[PDB]
Amino acid sequence: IPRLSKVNLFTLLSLWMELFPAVKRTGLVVVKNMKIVGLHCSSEDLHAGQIALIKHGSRLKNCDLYFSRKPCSACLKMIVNAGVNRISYWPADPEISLLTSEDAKLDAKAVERLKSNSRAHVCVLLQPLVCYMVQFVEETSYKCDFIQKITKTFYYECKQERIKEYEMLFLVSNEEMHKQILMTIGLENLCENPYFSNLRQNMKDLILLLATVASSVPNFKHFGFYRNQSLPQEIARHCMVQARLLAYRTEDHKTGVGAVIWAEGKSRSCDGTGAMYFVGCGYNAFPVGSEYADFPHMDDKQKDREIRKFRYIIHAAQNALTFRCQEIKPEERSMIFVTKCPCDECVPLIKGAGIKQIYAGDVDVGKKKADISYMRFGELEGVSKFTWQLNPS
Amino acid sequence: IPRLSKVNLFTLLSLWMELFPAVKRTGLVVVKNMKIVGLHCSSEDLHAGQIALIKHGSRLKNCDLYFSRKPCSACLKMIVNAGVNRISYWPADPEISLLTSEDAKLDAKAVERLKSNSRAHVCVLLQPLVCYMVQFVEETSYKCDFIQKITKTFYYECKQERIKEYEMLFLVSNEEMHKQILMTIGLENLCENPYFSNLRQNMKDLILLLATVASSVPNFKHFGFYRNQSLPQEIARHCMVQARLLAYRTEDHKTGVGAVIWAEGKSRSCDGTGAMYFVGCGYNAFPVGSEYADFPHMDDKQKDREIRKFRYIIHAAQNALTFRCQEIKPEERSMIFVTKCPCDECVPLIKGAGIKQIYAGDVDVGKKKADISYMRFGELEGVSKFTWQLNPS
Amino acid sequence: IPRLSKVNLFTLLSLWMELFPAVKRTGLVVVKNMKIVGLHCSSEDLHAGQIALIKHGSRLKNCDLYFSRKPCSACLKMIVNAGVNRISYWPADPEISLLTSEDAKLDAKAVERLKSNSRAHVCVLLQPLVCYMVQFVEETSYKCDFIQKITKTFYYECKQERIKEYEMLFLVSNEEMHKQILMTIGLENLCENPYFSNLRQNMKDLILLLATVASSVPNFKHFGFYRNQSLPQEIARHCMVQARLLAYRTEDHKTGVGAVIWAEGKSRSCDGTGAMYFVGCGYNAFPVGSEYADFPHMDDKQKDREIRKFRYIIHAAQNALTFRCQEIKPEERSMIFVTKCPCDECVPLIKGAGIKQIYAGDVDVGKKKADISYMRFGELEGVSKFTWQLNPS
Amino acid sequence: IPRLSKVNLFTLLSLWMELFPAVKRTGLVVVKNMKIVGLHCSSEDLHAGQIALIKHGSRLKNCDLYFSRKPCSACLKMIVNAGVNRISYWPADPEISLLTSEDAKLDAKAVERLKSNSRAHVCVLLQPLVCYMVQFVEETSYKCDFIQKITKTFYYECKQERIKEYEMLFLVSNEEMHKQILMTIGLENLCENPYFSNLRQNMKDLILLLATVASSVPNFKHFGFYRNQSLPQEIARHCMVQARLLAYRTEDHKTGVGAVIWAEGKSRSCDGTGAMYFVGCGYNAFPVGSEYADFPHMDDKQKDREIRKFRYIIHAAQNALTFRCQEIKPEERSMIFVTKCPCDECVPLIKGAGIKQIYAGDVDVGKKKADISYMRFGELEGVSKFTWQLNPS
Ligand SMILES: Nc1ccn([C@H]2C[C@H](O)[C@@H](COP(=O)(O)OP(=O)(O)OP(=O)(O)O)O2)c(=O)n1
Ligand SMILES: Nc1ccn([C@H]2C[C@H](O)[C@@H](COP(=O)(O)OP(=O)(O)OP(=O)(O)O)O2)c(=O)n1
Ligand SMILES: Nc1ccn([C@H]2C[C@H](O)[C@@H](COP(=O)(O)OP(=O)(O)OP(=O)(O)O)O2)c(=O)n1
Ligand SMILES: Nc1ccn([C@H]2C[C@H](O)[C@@H](COP(=O)(O)OP(=O)(O)OP(=O)(O)O)O2)c(=O)n1
Ligand SMILES: [Zn+2]
Ligand SMILES: [Zn+2]
Ligand SMILES: [Zn+2]
Ligand SMILES: [Zn+2]
Ligand SMILES: [Zn+2]
Ligand SMILES: [Zn+2]
Ligand SMILES: [Zn+2]
Ligand SMILES: [Zn+2]
Repeated sequence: IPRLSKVNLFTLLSLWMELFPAVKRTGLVVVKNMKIVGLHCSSEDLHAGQIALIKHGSRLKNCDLYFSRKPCSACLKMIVNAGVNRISYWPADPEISLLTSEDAKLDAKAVERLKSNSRAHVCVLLQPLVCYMVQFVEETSYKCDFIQKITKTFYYECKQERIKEYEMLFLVSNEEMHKQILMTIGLENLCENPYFSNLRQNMKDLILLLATVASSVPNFKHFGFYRNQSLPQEIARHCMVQARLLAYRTEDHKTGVGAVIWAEGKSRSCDGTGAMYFVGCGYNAFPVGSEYADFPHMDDKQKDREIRKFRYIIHAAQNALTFRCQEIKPEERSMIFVTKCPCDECVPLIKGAGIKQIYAGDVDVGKKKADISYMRFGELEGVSKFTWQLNPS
Repeated sequence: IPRLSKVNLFTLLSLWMELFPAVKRTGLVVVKNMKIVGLHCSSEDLHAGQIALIKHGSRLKNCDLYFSRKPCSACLKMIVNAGVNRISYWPADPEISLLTSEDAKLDAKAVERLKSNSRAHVCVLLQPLVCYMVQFVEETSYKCDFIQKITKTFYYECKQERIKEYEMLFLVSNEEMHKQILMTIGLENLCENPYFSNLRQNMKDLILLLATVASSVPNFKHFGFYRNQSLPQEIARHCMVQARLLAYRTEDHKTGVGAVIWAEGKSRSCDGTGAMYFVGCGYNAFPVGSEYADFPHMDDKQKDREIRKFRYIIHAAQNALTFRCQEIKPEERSMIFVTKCPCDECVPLIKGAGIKQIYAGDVDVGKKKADISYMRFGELEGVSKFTWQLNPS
Repeated sequence: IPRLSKVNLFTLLSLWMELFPAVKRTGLVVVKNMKIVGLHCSSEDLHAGQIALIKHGSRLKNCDLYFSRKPCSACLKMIVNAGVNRISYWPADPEISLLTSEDAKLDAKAVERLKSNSRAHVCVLLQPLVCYMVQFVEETSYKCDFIQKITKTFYYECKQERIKEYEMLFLVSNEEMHKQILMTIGLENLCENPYFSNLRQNMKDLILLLATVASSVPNFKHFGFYRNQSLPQEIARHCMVQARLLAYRTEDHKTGVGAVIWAEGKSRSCDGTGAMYFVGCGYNAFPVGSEYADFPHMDDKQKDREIRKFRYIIHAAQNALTFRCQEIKPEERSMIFVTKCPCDECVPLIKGAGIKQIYAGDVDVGKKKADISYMRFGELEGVSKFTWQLNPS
Repeated sequence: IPRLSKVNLFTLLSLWMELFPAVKRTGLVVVKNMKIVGLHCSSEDLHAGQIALIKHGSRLKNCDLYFSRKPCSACLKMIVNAGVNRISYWPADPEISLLTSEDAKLDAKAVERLKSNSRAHVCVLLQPLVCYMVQFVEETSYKCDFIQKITKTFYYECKQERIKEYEMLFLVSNEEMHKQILMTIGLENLCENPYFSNLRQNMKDLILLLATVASSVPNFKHFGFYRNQSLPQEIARHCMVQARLLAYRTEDHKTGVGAVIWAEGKSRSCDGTGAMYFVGCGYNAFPVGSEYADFPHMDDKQKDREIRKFRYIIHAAQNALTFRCQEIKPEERSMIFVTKCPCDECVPLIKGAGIKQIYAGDVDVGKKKADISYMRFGELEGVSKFTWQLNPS
């Protein structure tokens, strides 16, 4: 199966964070040592870069920041002063809108000057997807737990709606306006063909993949996460889409599973996500630093259990707990969103970590295979469980 | 005086952690930069490795883990994924008991496959003790504050009882069964003599040392820690034995002192120690990085006070506070267990650190020497003091 | 404009910390990677070094400690055990007073022995000031916001009073007594001229600068910080003087701004500052790692706005929040002291960081320049504001 | 078998380097990353420290230097300027003889002052040997290739001669004289019992071991290395003793083999070894970073060839070539001294490395075991071979 790249994952996550349910809004992904340490969105008061500064301080040192729009000079100077390594940005209309004029152009010039005189590398890191990536994402999106649950109780029309909305929000349809933006933000190297058309096509492909993933957890009928107090359904869908986007980084050759751990702070926060802050993320993969041939990749179809992937595969929730950027606070409401039903090996870890709520798929609940089972999720006590289903009330 | 090795200290501490008062139970010592950063025991729900993962996350990177039993494949894959440097284990029956069959053998095979394809080094690191180590430990154990206090108000009989119990728990008396276990867990290099007999003798010697140290703080008559609410006497004895085992790492040539700082969390935890979590450890030694001849080692017998050890020796409590892996929470109950009465330059440090309770011996209480005194412990206010004594009730 | 050096800033800050409003009292500055991570004062129970040990633990590794007095052997051994890099001290009467005898001399000998056999470098790092530095500091202090506010509603007389008091507290007027102290504390290389006279003159110049800066925020008439509950006026003045001292590290060629963030803990603390602990510090400067010609240094007088400093200069509050050594706890009272009224791009950052109180001089409040404005401080909601002012009561 | 420690090996090698065939003469061992990178001796013009400076330059950074005598102030200042980590010295009469007066005392005072004000750690690092190290060394020395070859064609009498000579050269028999030396060189912590007597006994034990090893390759009955031009027999014996001392660092449990590679430069050199300079050293051991139980330690007595040490043991010559500090220059004469006959997997490596001459023992020449053979040494062409033997003329 095709694998989404780390940088394209971070770009997609930054654009999706710009869509977190609450000068243009900006989503930001803070990555350290190729691990996500922050998911932020611009609020009405502060930009994503300012919020990242407030949240991280000097911990932004040697960090990679992925912005859904090019940050303003005020954000860029603070981010550079904090000591980050790379600032990758989505080359649409920047944070200070160029489609609104002289002040925005002056801000762009100041951003260029800051970039030219800093050790931080400000760049556009989005790369083309493989030829089959979009088709594979669509195939797995129609077949995921949530779409299957709705079907057993529409997807392409919602996907078309998401395509239109996200192409409006993230793309510059007018080629001349996009060329003007790219010239203003110092991307003259991408203003002439075939680089201009290649960049626009790559942006369109990434927007298509994002729309596919977002519609894989659709706002359809009364379907939501139900069955101690549930989150607003929009935020639950957004976090599930985050985990679903992570599921495409899987090293498993058959099934991709993603997991995001979020927590709700007691007090007010400066972030655009409100009291909710990102805690951890993960996908199912073999232990860090493993080559392709290091561990068996076969499923139960292989006769010898010793050469099956199950004893060696790290699950999405296990990776999310392992590489968490925040501690699970017992007094806070903490939620883990998993695209697949947590297995009997992961549920005790979630319970022991103190995670209060699990938002999960429901397809594999009750399955009992030789090396993996799903019996402890149905009978789990002390942790609230929310599954994709029709609203009982 | 003979000095206990760091690796043997960690092995003994993992074996003792397996005995913390509440698939076989497993103790675990997490060490970072040759400093202990975690003491864990398997609970009824989670193994020691899973608990260490939950408690540390990616902070296990480049850490040394010391297991009382060889971890299972599920624990090993998560520990390796976290990036640990070195997993040492006690070569008795592993976590998945081989003395119960096919599932345990398959788990051992998966553990060996994980070891072969990972940068983490899975090994048996226990070393032979010096010829005089056990005799010296026995001599100092009979002469310690607690045994002397009981005598001033039995030790060898309790020593024999602990020897029998710990040889039952930690050793495989049958040589053929031990050979089978070693072959299963991939220790064929130690299955034939003299390496098999050397390994068994080293294990027996370490178990004898552990029984000696555990008997030095015996469950005898109604003796316990008494004089705001005291811990259960079993946990207090266990922590005092931890500090006593640390006391044998001393650089002082005459008296070894050990100290352990523990804290009781307000909320429930996943660990087998309950709400109690390890905060810090220390022993009396010269400042880190000092050579043998760097500082004077003499005592008050030396005429010149300028060439006495007192002004240059770091006390056990000072080292426990310095290299603590956790912050002292003001709202939490925090306990420091010291094998000797805290001195007048340590009591203010304990009080200022916020440690609520001091469990200690009381032989030197009131002693006033030129370079060390014990006057501030008797008159200490704001910190609960628990000494080894008969129950006043 | 002349710039205060980092080592002189830290020496001055340690001397000022010794004067924090409540064996001689000692101030201590803990610096890591040329950033201040701790401001401590000796309490009645514990010395500054012991308090730094309690507060930081192993985080003192590779840290530079700046003491207002030479630490005692008990403090020095624990500090070098913690692994610090440099211990700079003010070469006046040490912590164990030599002007009071045999015990102090023995402590000094033990300190020298600890210094000889440790990798930590114990030294005197104070360096001569720039020739114009004192005159420039006097000129800017007379023209600072607080002195000007008093004038619009004395400074040299208060400066003379501070000169006398601080020369009494920090200098040894008798040359032979100072020579005895220097010989005892192992500074024989500075006991003969011109090095002895040069050291005494450097100390006098630094004391003069400290008196000037402390008089810039005088205890005059009923002037204090007023406008949810304010701090004691002495502590507010002390923190404002800290910020004023930081303002002389500015990279801006016209105006120096300093900011200190402190927090009042809920529970008792071992520090001499009481429940208050240092959170962060900063001054107005260009992004870290910038050369002199990297960014424009001009002001609004320059015609082109693209070559003005404003879009590239990091403000004092921005730097204080960026390089904070502590997290802003929502339940704690947090105060930021800034020598100039916070600008319109700093007030939202202070509000979003959770800082409860802003202490500031408000000369520029209401000013609206092209690239910087002060409109949001006057209308700021949710943050208590205290300005230099006559007491309204 | 007992294992000589790294630091005691380096101390013994520095003492032996002082005896290299040609203010007291000083031998010096330069070690980097626990590997020997230099063997130097004082010449008539330059001291060992000055020669090390000339030879290494800034490569002395973070190096450990082992001196047979405490270096003078001129040597010490240059060595600490070069940035070394540790200077361990043998605590006999220092480089500037204290047994000759005021100038030597002034030099010692300057050395102490340099040590006190430098991050380099000047110390005495010699450790006590295990209680049976000397007996094992004597047993293996009587049974070595050279002594056995002498017997098949005395040892204890030569051993007594070496004991007397080396106790005269390296020890201070007069206890009061040694106390005076130790006080002068700032070792007052080792001037009173039991530390004084312990240090003297440790020095005596190390001298006894050195005499044993040196007599294991004795100057006896015109025996030497014979069979294109051989070295002077004294230098060949000295290098063979170097390799023999390295042979006691072996990880093999039965047979210890050592190897030293030296090269004769074409031009004049400042070293006391003349044109000869140290190239590399090694002993037979398992691959670097291996635990005791990592690899099989068994020999041909074990039935299964897969669990024998031979396929996993790195030979002495292989380690000497691997961790060489100098390149083998084709135009220079190169000599490898190995305490055992080179095996069939070592001779091709020596030939391919360009080593011109092999000085070796010859007891195993012609032996052909299953996993190790000695057939290629007898028929080796293009490399001169010198064996312990009667002089043919
Ligand atoms: N809570 C879980 C459960 C599973 N996984 C990952 C790791 C598992 O190796 C993979 C599932 O692999 P299977 O071969 O069992 O896949 P399916 O469940 O899709 O298989 P099937 O439908 O054939 O039963 O998903 C995960 O990350 N988190
Ligand atoms: N609270 C304490 C007290 C002491 N120590 C350590 C450091 C001291 O140097 C050592 C005790 O050394 P003494 O020479 O004082 O030994 P004793 O306690 O045995 O004294 P005495 O000979 O009077 O019985 O123990 C410690 O770590 N913590
Ligand atoms: N809250 C603030 C406000 C300003 N500054 C810094 C930014 C600039 O480096 C400098 C102010 O520059 P100006 O040119 O505005 O200086 P003045 O205040 O002296 O301006 P004016 O000439 O109008 O009096 O102070 C700061 O650090 N924090
Ligand atoms: N040129 C060589 C030859 C051998 N060795 C080392 C590694 C070998 O593992 C060890 C020899 O191991 P054996 O068991 O073969 O020892 P002996 O040769 O002494 O055995 P025996 O006398 O029983 O034949 O010496 C070495 O370093 N360099
Ligand atoms: Zn911005
Ligand atoms: Zn799972
Ligand atoms: Zn396990
Ligand atoms: Zn003490
Ligand atoms: Zn002190
Ligand atoms: Zn500002
Ligand atoms: Zn010299
Ligand atoms: Zn060989």
